[PDB]
Amino acid sequence: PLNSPNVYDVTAWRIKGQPKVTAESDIGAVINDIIADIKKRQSTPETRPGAVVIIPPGDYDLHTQVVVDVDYLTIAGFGHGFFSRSIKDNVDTTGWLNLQPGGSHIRVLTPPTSPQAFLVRRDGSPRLSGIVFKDFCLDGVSFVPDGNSYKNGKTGIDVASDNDSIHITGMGFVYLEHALIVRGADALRVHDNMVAECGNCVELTGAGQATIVSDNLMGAGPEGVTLLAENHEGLLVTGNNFFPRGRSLLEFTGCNRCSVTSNRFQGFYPGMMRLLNGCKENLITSNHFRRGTEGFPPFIDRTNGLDDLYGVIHAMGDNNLISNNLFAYDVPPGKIAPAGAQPTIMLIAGGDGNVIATNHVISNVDTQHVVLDGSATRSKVLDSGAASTITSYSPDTAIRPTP
Amino acid sequence: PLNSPNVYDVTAWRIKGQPKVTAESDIGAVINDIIADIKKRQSTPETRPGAVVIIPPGDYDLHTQVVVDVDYLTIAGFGHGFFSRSIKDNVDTTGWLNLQPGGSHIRVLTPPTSPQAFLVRRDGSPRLSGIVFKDFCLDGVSFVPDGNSYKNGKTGIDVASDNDSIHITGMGFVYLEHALIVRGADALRVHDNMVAECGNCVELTGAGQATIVSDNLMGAGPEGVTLLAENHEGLLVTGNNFFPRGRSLLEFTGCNRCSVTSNRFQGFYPGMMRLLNGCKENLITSNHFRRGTEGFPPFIDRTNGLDDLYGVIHAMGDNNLISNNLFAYDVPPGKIAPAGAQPTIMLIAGGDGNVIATNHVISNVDTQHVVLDGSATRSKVLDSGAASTITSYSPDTAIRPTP
Amino acid sequence: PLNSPNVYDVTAWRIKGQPKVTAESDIGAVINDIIADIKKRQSTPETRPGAVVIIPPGDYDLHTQVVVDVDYLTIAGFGHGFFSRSIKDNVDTTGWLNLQPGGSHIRVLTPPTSPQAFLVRRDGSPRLSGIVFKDFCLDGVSFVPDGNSYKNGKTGIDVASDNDSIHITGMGFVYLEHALIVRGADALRVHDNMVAECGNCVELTGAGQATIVSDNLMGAGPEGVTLLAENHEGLLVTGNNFFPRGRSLLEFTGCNRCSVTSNRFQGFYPGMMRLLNGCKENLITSNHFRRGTEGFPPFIDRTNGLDDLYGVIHAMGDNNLISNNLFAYDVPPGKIAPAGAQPTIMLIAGGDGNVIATNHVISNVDTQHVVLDGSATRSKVLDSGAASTITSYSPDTAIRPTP
Ligand SMILES: OC[C@H]1O[C@@](CO)(OC[C@@]2(O[C@H]3O[C@H](CO)[C@@H](O)[C@H](O)[C@H]3O)O[C@H](CO)[C@@H](O)[C@@H]2O)[C@@H](O)[C@@H]1O
Ligand SMILES: OC[C@H]1O[C@@](CO)(OC[C@@]2(O[C@H]3O[C@H](CO)[C@@H](O)[C@H](O)[C@H]3O)O[C@H](CO)[C@@H](O)[C@@H]2O)[C@@H](O)[C@@H]1O
Ligand SMILES: OC[C@H]1O[C@@](CO)(OC[C@@]2(O[C@H]3O[C@H](CO)[C@@H](O)[C@H](O)[C@H]3O)O[C@H](CO)[C@@H](O)[C@@H]2O)[C@@H](O)[C@@H]1O
Ligand SMILES: OC[C@H]1O[C@@](CO)(OC[C@@]2(O[C@H]3O[C@H](CO)[C@@H](O)[C@H](O)[C@H]3O)O[C@H](CO)[C@@H](O)[C@@H]2O)[C@@H](O)[C@@H]1O
Ligand SMILES: OC[C@H]1O[C@@](CO)(OC[C@@]2(O[C@H]3O[C@H](CO)[C@@H](O)[C@H](O)[C@H]3O)O[C@H](CO)[C@@H](O)[C@@H]2O)[C@@H](O)[C@@H]1O
Ligand SMILES: OC[C@H]1O[C@@](CO)(OC[C@@]2(O[C@H]3O[C@H](CO)[C@@H](O)[C@H](O)[C@H]3O)O[C@H](CO)[C@@H](O)[C@@H]2O)[C@@H](O)[C@@H]1O
Repeated sequence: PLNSPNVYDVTAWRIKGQPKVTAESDIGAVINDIIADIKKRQSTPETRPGAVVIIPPGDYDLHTQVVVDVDYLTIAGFGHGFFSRSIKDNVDTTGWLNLQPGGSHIRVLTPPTSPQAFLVRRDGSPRLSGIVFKDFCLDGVSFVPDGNSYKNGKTGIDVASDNDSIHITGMGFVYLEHALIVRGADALRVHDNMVAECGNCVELTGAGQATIVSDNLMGAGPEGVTLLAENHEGLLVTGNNFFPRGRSLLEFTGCNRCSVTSNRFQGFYPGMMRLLNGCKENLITSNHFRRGTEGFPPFIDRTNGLDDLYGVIHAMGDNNLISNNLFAYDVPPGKIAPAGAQPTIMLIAGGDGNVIATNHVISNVDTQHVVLDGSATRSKVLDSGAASTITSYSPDTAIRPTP
Repeated sequence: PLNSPNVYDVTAWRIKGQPKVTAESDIGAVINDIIADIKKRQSTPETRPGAVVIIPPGDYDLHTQVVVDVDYLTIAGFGHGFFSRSIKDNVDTTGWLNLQPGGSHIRVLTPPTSPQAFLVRRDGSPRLSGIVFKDFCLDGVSFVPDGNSYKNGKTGIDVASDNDSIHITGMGFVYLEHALIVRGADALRVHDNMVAECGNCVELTGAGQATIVSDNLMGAGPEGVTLLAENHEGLLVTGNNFFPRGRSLLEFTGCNRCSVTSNRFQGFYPGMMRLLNGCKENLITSNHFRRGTEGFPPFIDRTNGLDDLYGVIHAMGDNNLISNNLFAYDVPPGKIAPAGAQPTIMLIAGGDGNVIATNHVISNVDTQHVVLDGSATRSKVLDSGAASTITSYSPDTAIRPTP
Repeated sequence: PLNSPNVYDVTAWRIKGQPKVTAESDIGAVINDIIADIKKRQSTPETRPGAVVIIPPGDYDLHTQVVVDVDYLTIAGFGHGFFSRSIKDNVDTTGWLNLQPGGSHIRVLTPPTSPQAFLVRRDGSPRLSGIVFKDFCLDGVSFVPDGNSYKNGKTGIDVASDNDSIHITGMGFVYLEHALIVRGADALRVHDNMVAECGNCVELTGAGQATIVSDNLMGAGPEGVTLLAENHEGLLVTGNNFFPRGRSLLEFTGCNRCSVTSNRFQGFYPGMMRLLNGCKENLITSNHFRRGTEGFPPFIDRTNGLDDLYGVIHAMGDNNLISNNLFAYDVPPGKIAPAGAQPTIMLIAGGDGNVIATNHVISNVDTQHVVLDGSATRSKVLDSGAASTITSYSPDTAIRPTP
């Protein structure tokens, strides 16, 4: 294609010993064979610059899990190819000119025992560095037992060992139980992706440092997470548009000195944002929160099992700044739980020195803008509602009502 | 070029029976012929993954409107090719080594009766999905009758039917009366583009959901819009650098539960930001606003027809949070209208529950930081100026002066 | 490769008369010859659309400085190839599967007479427009005399003449004394790059207009800047993750009406943010600041030579809004200078009308959240700590303590 052996076209690559295998029949086998070719040529610790695998637009079945265990591998298509399988699956498609995702289109047809389309993992040192996934579509094809389960055991990309400077951009993920998982992420960027109609969208697991999640469109399923981070330090979440219907839109557990800023959140259940298990010294600011109710008939009775006293934001930990957010709550009174309760917008479940400053709430019913658990200490609530919209069971919260 | 029939090089493609029609002579006609080839091969609703059209760097005339009516079409160049035709048209260009835009350079030379270079439109179902425009230049060549009119009747890209997951990134738009129009946008991303010296930059018309406009440079013309949204919900506008000389920099009509955060706004006219016709429950926070006067001599006398009492922000609607913004106003008294007027920074023209909080205003003359119309109800003004800079004609406004 | 003479593959280009020079032996010489070919063919101000130079993944030595003096030149690889040379240089690498950066890997071996790998410079007119650097690695190979100096007199990209609409995206910079320099930057976008283990990361010098620095991962050296801007107007710095160990993370000199919003800052020294020499009317908001101490043994005793009274933010200028930020200070008392001092979080070193509002500080020791110099005039401090945490040496500071 170019005059470098480090540039591969999946539609031009022949597997020696399996001449009839195509990118169309099993792109997984083609890419595994390409990776082996790279390893045979790049044979010393000073001769491993990596390579690019090009996926032209087309429909490709992946039956064999790809194991990515080389630094500086780029897998690149020409299009994210997103299509709403959810709407397709639940309406009359008579006369429809298209019935499936496209672009650089990988249909994920992995076996139950190696279900991740791409497994990014290396035993040995150093950390896998500078791997790039961009501009292609990962499509789980169907949910089981029906299209509305958000279950199929499939993952798009699973990074399973400690990693540095991975870049995921311009991707499409659809109808995967898990779109993207990154364990032990350092200096990761999940940037300008379409991640929707997946059980779970982006799971940043184990721990991490110096990560950016920015400019993504994300929508998960009622039993799954949209964005999850575990034990992240210095995670920055900005410019994302999170829409239904994950159990949560942003879920942090043991995350400290992180920032969630300049995002839009739309959710159909309580607990759209969760700072769990002691999240300390985080900035939660300049975000738009919309709590509404399900309007797509196939999901109207679905629930994440939480009631309206849980909070739009549910925070457990110390010294978070929750400031300059707008909350627009509109849930029919017959769909609030428990019956006749005032919904809670921000729940401080516990922790020391949390500050809630300059937040505007609109609700269709009487709501507590802020409830602070009795266990909360040295809390500040500034200009986040009149006295009658703030409930402190904690005896030492300083409250300045909105004048 | 690659071993896929879904990869087209506009410079390699020949129209059978029309050998003199090339990318150079009419790239419009070439791309229409490419799209006819896609439809010929991709002939069922399960065999339409789409294609990529590659535009090498070069100068290409477009005489024939391109009709994009296939999902997952990527039109991709190698460069946005932006050049200030405005400065070129108004100074001595003796010894200049370049006089026009470049990169993947499409010169829009459309007839008055099909004036849009790209018309993205499908009568039928489903919605056009996953179309990508990236890394090329759309150049309308000249404004008439001279370069300073911002008039030529040309559009760069017009999405005229309901769409899902379209991606516009790394583009250059110059000297078009309309750069980009997207009607009925769902999950649209307008990201990291150069949209400047156009009459209008980005018009998101009719309605839309779950859209992101991020990381763009935009400058329009005195009769046109920079960013317009009509009846959008959950529009996120973040990380953009809006400069002159649009009639406005951000104009919403009937937009609800949208967010404008972490942007730079510089304008030379009143009404830089307009929330019009009942915009409700929007977040306007962490933005920098600069109101100056025209410095470029050719435009010194140009105006958008509004006076300095219209507002830097003009808001008509309910329950908006306008907080944590800086306004730098510097207009010579000789250029203020009406003469001797105290300029208004934020005008609440009407509506219920609007909150103005923690805003810093610098002005070269005495200004009212906030003016609230007599019709405004349950308004809050906090820490947005001394008492002498806040004017409420509404009797129920709660005002805390800056200490 | 494509049917355009404006598309160049560095691995396929032969220098006439120098048949032994490959992209591997001296990519600098190959790219200079490509640029000579462009100038041969593109010889009038209406025939200069530019070109793309494609760098396949691989290891390339650059001995010869590239002079970029054409508009709309795109230099594009397929990967940023980042690798921590710093960790490699300071631990036992026995059994390591990789020992250097990769992707589209340019090893910068420039002589001291021409030390910048890419010099972007045109004497003549007009300003260089629309140049794109993307998706390749600039690697200075080693620091002098050892890995921990952050000195080698090498620069990755130096834009030395006035420029418009330059785009730097998806790059990797490692082990350069200066990664990226852009002088007289107009409508520049430094977007989604890895700029790390460089003495200095991004230097925006001389002056500039309408620039965006967004979505970058940056970490510099203790004698150098991470982001520097000189005399910038309307610079937007958003969505960046700045980590150690620059002397500073953000350093402005004479920058006015700029916005630093929605970033993450981690530093190991005082003066993480410096608004020097009359920075006025700047928005510093919705940022997370973490002041810690060095944990990486080779640097434990390295300092930027500043004491803890310098400030996490050091501000010399008028009418800045420093608002809605979180500061997490944790420095062992034995590492605070001078001994027994209260660290300063925000120092107003001088200037008129600065506003400090809605900032949350956590420290391990007694700290002054805000100190205002004797020279500070008409300062305002709101809800940024108790009265005992605010020091005004100035007699005219209006102070509202956190309730
Ligand atoms: O994860 C970020 C980054 O840290 C490195 C070391 O610099 O890895 C540390 C590691 O562990 C941490 O997390 C585990 C589980 O919470 C905890 O037990 C340990 O004390 C922490 O240091 O992070 C991953 C993810 O859990 C682990 O595999 C690893 O031990 C680096 O390798 C990594 O990129
Ligand atoms: O709600 C988001 C969630 O639902 C999915 C379908 O399973 O998408 C629906 C959608 O929005 C609409 O919801 C209904 C269904 O058509 C409609 O009446 C309403 O007007 C829409 O807002 O979500 C996006 C916008 O957020 C639309 O493109 C789409 O119609 C699923 O994709 C998503 O995760
Ligand atoms: O206001 C931006 C608007 O003007 C255009 C030209 O039509 O930009 C011109 C530009 O520079 C010129 O004008 C400035 C003063 O406004 C003057 O200092 C300079 O000498 C002129 O060349 O204006 C900004 C402001 O400095 C510059 O970025 C730009 O070069 C147009 O592109 C834009 O929409
Ligand atoms: O840099 C922004 C933009 O401005 C232009 C003119 O529109 O260049 C002006 C220029 O000078 C300015 O900065 C110098 C030094 O601070 C100052 O003396 C002068 O008064 C300013 O106008 O900016 C560069 C960088 O310093 C100079 O080379 C140039 O004279 C435009 O060319 C440039 O893109
Ligand atoms: O502090 C950032 C600075 O240090 C460099 C190496 O010179 O990177 C280190 C690194 O992180 C850590 O510091 C220690 C040593 O590894 C570790 O204990 C701690 O957990 C990390 O913070 O920086 C990034 C993230 O900040 C990690 O991937 C990396 O290990 C250098 O790259 C950087 O400029
Ligand atoms: O600029 C801060 C930097 O300067 C040092 C001295 O090297 O601190 C001096 C200090 O105080 C003096 O500053 C002002 C006069 O401008 C006045 O408040 C005081 O009386 C002076 O003696 O500067 C700040 C106030 O601006 C004080 O906290 C500090 O003591 C150095 O320690 C510091 O890093």
